[PDB]
Amino acid sequence: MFKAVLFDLNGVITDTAEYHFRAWKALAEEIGINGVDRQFNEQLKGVSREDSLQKILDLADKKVSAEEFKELAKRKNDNYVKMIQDVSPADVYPGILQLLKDLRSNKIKIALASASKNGPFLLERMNLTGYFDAIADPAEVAASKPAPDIFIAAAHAVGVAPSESIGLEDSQAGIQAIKDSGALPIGVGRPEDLGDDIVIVPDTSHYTLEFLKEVWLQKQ
Ligand code: BEF
Ligand SMILES: [Mg+2]
Ligand SMILES: [Mg+2]
Repeated sequence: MFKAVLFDLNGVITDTAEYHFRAWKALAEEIGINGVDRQFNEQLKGVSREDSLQKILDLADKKVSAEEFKELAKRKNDNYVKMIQDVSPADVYPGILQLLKDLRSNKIKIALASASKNGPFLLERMNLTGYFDAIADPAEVAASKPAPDIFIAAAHAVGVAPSESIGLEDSQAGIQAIKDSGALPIGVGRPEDLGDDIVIVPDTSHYTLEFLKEVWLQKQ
């Protein structure tokens, strides 16, 4: 049986997307750029901070220096960090706490494999830290998703090979990173985004220990 589960954070454990959206919208309002609404924000999901800022500048054909660019990106981040201060246990997605409890009770390792530089903070705010055996630090990997680095790191940190692990992800790049690590992906979302060659569940309430076991046994 699998020995570890490698969890992404955003779209698996909780949603930070609302806060990202609000942070960008506030920045755009401050600098006078129209058009940063919820529909536009879909173009920012899974996009780097710098590429997201550039998309917003492009709305106004706005040109800035490297130092101005850096400062704007910083201000967005400051907005975001302020906005996540009220994250709480109520923000944990359905099924996730029970899964964490059941993994722990069965001595299956639990690791975070998130791109978030606020991962430890967010897990503390949600009261989840006690379930995690390790958090892979995204600042210490050489390459971001879809590179496998973060999943390799997460598995190794809990003393397992990726081949002994399941990865849980909501993004295409995440799924590719799990695949390339050697771990078994189980997506949450739709195959249009994630691919049709992996198991996908419609929402996190389907991530149960019994389901993970079923998936692992079918893989063999
Ligand atoms: F937290 Be993951 F990188 F969406
Ligand atoms: Mg995610
Ligand atoms: Mg690039």
